[PDB]
Amino acid sequence: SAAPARPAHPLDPLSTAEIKAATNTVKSYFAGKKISFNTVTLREPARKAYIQWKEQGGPLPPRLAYYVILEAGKPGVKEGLVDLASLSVIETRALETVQPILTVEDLCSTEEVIRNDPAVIEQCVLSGIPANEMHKVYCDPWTIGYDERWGTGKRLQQALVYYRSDEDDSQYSHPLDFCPIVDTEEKKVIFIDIPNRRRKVSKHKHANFYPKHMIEKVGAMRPEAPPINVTQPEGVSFKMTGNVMEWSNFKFHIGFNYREGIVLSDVSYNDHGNVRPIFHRISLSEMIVPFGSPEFPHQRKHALDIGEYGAGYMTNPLSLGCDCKGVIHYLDAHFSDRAGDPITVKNAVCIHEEDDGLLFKHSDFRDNFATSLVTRATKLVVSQIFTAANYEYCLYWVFMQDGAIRLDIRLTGILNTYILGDDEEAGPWGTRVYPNVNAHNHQHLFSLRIDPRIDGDGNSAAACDAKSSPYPLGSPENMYGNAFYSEKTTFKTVKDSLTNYESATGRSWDIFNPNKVNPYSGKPPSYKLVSTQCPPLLAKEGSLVAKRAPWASHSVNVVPYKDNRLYPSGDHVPQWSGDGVRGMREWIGDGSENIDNTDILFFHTFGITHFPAPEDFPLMPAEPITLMLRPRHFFTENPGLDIQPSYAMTTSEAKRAVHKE
Amino acid sequence: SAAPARPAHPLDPLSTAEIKAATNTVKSYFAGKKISFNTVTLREPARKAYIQWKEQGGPLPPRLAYYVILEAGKPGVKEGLVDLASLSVIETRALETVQPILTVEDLCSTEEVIRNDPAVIEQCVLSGIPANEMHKVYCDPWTIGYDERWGTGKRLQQALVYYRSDEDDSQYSHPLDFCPIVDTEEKKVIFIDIPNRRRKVSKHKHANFYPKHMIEKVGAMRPEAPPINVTQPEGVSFKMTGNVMEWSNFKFHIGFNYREGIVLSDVSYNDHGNVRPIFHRISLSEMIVPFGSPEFPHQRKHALDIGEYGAGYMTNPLSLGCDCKGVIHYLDAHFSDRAGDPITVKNAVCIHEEDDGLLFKHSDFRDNFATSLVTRATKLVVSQIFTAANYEYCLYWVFMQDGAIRLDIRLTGILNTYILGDDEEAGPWGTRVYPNVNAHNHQHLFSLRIDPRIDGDGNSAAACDAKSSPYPLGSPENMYGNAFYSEKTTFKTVKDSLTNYESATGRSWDIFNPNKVNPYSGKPPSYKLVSTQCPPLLAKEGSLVAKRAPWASHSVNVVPYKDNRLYPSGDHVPQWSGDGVRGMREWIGDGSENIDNTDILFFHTFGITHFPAPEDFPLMPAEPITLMLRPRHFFTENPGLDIQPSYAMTTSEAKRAVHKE
Ligand SMILES: [Cu+2]
Ligand SMILES: [Cu+2]
Repeated sequence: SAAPARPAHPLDPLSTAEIKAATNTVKSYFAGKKISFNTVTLREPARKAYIQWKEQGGPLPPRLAYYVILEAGKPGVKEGLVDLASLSVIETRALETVQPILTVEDLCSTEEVIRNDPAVIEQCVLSGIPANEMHKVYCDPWTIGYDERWGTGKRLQQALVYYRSDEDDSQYSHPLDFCPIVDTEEKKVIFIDIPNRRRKVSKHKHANFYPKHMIEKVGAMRPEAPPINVTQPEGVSFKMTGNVMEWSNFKFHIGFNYREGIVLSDVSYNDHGNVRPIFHRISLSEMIVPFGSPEFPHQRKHALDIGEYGAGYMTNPLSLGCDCKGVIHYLDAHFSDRAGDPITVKNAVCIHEEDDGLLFKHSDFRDNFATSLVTRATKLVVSQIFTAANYEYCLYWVFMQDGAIRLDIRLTGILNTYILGDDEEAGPWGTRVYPNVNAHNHQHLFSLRIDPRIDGDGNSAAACDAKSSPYPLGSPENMYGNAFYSEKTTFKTVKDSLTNYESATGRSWDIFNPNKVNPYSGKPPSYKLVSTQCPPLLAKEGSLVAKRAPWASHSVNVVPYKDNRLYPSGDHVPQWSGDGVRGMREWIGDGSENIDNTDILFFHTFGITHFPAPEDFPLMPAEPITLMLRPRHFFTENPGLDIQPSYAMTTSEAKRAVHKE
Repeated sequence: SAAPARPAHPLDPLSTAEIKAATNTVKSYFAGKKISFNTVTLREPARKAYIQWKEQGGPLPPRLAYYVILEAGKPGVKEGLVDLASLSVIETRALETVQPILTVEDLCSTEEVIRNDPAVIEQCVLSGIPANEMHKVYCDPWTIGYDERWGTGKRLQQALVYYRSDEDDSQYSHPLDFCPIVDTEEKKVIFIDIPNRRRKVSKHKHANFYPKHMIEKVGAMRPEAPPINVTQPEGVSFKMTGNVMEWSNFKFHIGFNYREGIVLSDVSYNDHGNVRPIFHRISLSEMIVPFGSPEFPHQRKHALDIGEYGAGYMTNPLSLGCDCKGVIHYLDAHFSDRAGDPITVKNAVCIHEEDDGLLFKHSDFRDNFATSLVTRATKLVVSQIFTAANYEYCLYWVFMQDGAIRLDIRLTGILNTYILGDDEEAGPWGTRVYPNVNAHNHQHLFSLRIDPRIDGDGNSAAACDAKSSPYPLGSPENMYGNAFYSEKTTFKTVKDSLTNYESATGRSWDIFNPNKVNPYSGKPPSYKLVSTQCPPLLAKEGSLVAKRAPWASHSVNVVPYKDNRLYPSGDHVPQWSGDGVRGMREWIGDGSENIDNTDILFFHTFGITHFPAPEDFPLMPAEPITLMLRPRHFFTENPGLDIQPSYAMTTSEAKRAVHKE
């Protein structure tokens, strides 16, 4: 058989060979049809099949490839599965009223089409840009998001237009006032949204940020600062076997796909010989960046980056020394292009360990701290950085030596901007960050998808709220009124889980195994979600934003596990009106399904609300976002105590050294 | 004159010479009186005097020393001021119904007194410890906090008793059931709180954490991990002139005192030649760690560490390479002992710079990210670590290159523990973290004191709440219901400022200068407090905890500036019942005073609520806490753009290098 070679691990992404094998198979199946490839990626094995293979000597799951194609002259898409071993299409269906994720190829041609469009050219002339300077006009190709004038009838993009006085300028200080709508398949402008109040191109200098620009703007650059060198002469402590990582007792598979980007699977912790499962899969499953200006056509700015462009497709090849400093281990990403040929993104993921301050410390005041023990912490970082036109999303999955797992995100890049008239007030929907530049308010929301396996199978979730004792001050039960406890509300049905972060109770959430008990505390083993950057969805109920991102309405959504329940806003996000039972809305159903002690899926909504300020322009300083999953009642004691201390002196040793007591 | 030499800077802490000069002066003034020194510290110059001296060629402020002494046979204390230049007491008063901060000397003798007390010995015997093994009994000397049976009539301490089978053990796995009350001045036990239900000493092995213990507990220690070396071959970029720091345009004075520990003053940022003030003073002014068990005598566990022991007095001498890694610059601390002689704590503060990931980045998708600019961030850290008996508080004041200032705190050390009977349930007020060990619930709350001078004098504060537009979905004003803005509520009077963090609006607070305007945004320059770890005070209104820490009831308290308005729970905290108009309660008054565009003081309450778990025992992994002050509308653009990029390639350069276009 010409079947491609099987991977080392069932969860390994498709190899370039498998991708090509998949596309050859699809092409043969659709022989005579003019088709193009939109997506060719690994169809992960069923959860049960994988676990049986992994721990019960079960059979090796079939190596499958999921594909999405377009056929010239045919509406929507066609999707299906290819069994790589037998090189055959085993599943396929047409979806004529849906539009797929926009690939780099899908987006690359838009700029040239608007530049050569007569209606667009006329608009540029009207805006103060001569027809013979169209090479100075640029545009960020966006999914149209959703426009009720066309639905999914045509595959559309909207173009946010900008102007560069010089090719090296940062165009964002000079947005134009109109918005062209482009037919992706036909590669032509079908309409242009033009404001009632016209604003011609800004005549100010561009707000630039490269050194040559800064030298002109301010005196010059600051002197090169003294270097801070990081070296690991004896190598690193982590061990990579293919995509399998081993570090500080943690063991997991590092996967990656066009959409979610990094995908961490089969996460376990070796508790002194007892290898205990934690999570079967964890990743970012969707996002939405809803803008806050009510004015047309700005309601169309609420990109669901992961589902509409792909955190994988948009990922940057990481530059050693700059993006990832120190001794780095890189991983590449493989996708398919429109023709069905494998494409590779080098250094899409970087892995390394860093010093992370103190892990723990304690000194005895009795001998003036002579008795002391200090142990420094080391963290393991698995990261990627993707670019969504103007913004940059830096993602860092962090593993720590106390057994905690953290997701750190840094937002940078450039503010989305729209033109502002000389006599126009930007507030309250935006900020004038530069003359004639309006940076609209917006939120950055993410959907963390957790498939738990806390110390094994059979899990539950709960909200934990800190509360004062119900007994009043002066009562026998709370004489001095200081009593307080943690109220744990275990979610029984899906409906019970739809909860938001609450500052009034310093709310946290537990993902636990009700089938086990901690021998000391008597509480079930668990990982606690500690997350406070949980903005409420500001768009109203029934709004386009709320309908297309049903998951964003609550900080936490817990539903029964089902295979292929990955994307909360549906499988094909672009141009979906938000009407219909799909994604999270489908999984929630009538909210009556059991989620207590069974296989569950935990979707957490977190992020920030951004009100632009001049400090964010013309290039924005990194803004941090973070959440953490901590083991609570999982271990019987601090799991990092067997790590060699950086310094340690006992009381007896102190007496000896001290002098002679 | 024998007056001690003046310091280089008016805000420099008292030198050992000044301390001795101060105590000699006080002793002479109280000639014939048997006095002891409790506190001898710098009395900082009036805010106005300092600023006039600093920017208006005003006279050098008088060098003053504040002292607190006890007189044998006299109730309370005596406090006053010494004018160092003239070596004379210029101010003095007796406070007979107050008790002062407990010094290391005040606390060091308690353990020996209980060991030799007959009533205590009897209790140990009754608890299962032979009278001839009292050398195995230990106790953490605590302020009694407040006990209505004695008020401030006697200076008291309460002793949390523990047992060590071996001097090298960590005693916390073996607490005893009773609590001795000791007269600090008389050095004798005056009472012992004994529970109705007796619990004899635990017979389990001690829960230890040193390597030798771990080798016995688990197989052995983990192998020494490969080193991660940090070097700065060409030195550091920051410059210290005495206590004056200069780094990345920031300039400030690093002070330190027995109580607040680190005190950062006169903070400014050099905005390309324009030196702009930010804060006149910032520090931690008080804390409270209220425990949540209602059972007697646990209501007495709500230590206000800063005001009752002193973050300075408790600070650890930092060990190079372990506590502070890299090229470090240290500062020492100087206090007075009971006799009036200067005492020194070496390396009380460490200063250094660290790599802090990416400062900002952006790449153009047009040439597959060939056009890119990446600049790494460096942060300046000013830190200290103090020990409060069982806990360790690691404090890190962080300055960043985007102009933001952050306060990072890591809590470590050991859990406060009380005995648990074999048949005793710890919940809901605590957790059984080890056999017979009950770790009670508690909160860790801090009072950040900010004396702002945002871009000059005349400041205001406000709450910022993210809100959806009031207009409904489908209205002409909010057609698609996505509109949202930031509602700014400027505090007019003190009463308006008493606010809490609100997750429902992702609340932040602004400290701004209403006298100035950002030329681009049209908003006043400001520093925004972004802080989400703001627990509500769980102790009830009218409770001992709420009364002694009036500031902890709100996340934010803003009052008019007045000289010497430093400590929110009063100047002499130990044993105050919480009744009376002092500290924050006095500053708030009837809440009608103006705080809009004037000299204000901003007190922020933040921290965490701790529900112990076995992972925290026997030694707890560092738990993080953080808050940030960001410039918003302060600058007209990202202030870090003139920093040499780690990597930078323009579109034109990319074309040249790319190949040849
Ligand atoms: Cu943003
Ligand atoms: Cu704690």
